Amino acid sequence: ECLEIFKACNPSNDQCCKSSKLVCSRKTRWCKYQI
Repeated sequence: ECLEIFKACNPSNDQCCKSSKLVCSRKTRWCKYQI
Protein backbone atom coordinates (compact mmCIF):
# COMPACT_ATOMS: atom_id res chain seq x y z
CA GLU A 1 0.00 0.00 0.00
CA CYS A 2 1.30 3.52 -0.79
CA LEU A 3 1.81 6.18 1.92
CA GLU A 4 -0.57 9.19 1.93
CA ILE A 5 0.48 12.73 2.98
CA PHE A 6 2.00 13.19 6.49
CA LYS A 7 2.92 9.46 6.58
CA ALA A 8 6.20 8.44 8.29
CA CYS A 9 8.47 7.26 5.42
CA ASN A 10 12.17 6.28 5.19
CA PRO A 11 14.84 7.67 2.84
CA SER A 12 15.91 4.12 1.84
CA ASN A 13 12.36 2.67 1.76
CA ASP A 14 10.35 5.17 -0.34
CA GLN A 15 6.71 4.01 -0.58
CA CYS A 16 4.70 7.25 -1.05
CA CYS A 17 1.57 7.43 -3.26
CA LYS A 18 2.50 8.72 -6.75
CA SER A 19 -1.15 9.00 -7.93
CA SER A 20 -1.80 11.53 -5.11
CA LYS A 21 1.35 13.58 -6.01
CA LEU A 22 3.06 12.62 -2.70
CA VAL A 23 6.81 12.05 -2.12
CA CYS A 24 8.77 10.94 0.99
CA SER A 25 10.61 14.02 2.34
CA ARG A 26 13.30 13.71 5.06
CA LYS A 27 12.80 17.44 5.83
CA THR A 28 9.25 16.79 7.16
CA ARG A 29 10.15 13.15 8.13
CA TRP A 30 7.09 11.89 6.15
CA CYS A 31 5.29 11.95 2.76
CA LYS A 32 4.84 15.55 1.54
CA TYR A 33 3.00 16.97 -1.51
CA GLN A 34 5.39 17.65 -4.42
CA ILE A 35 5.82 21.41 -5.05
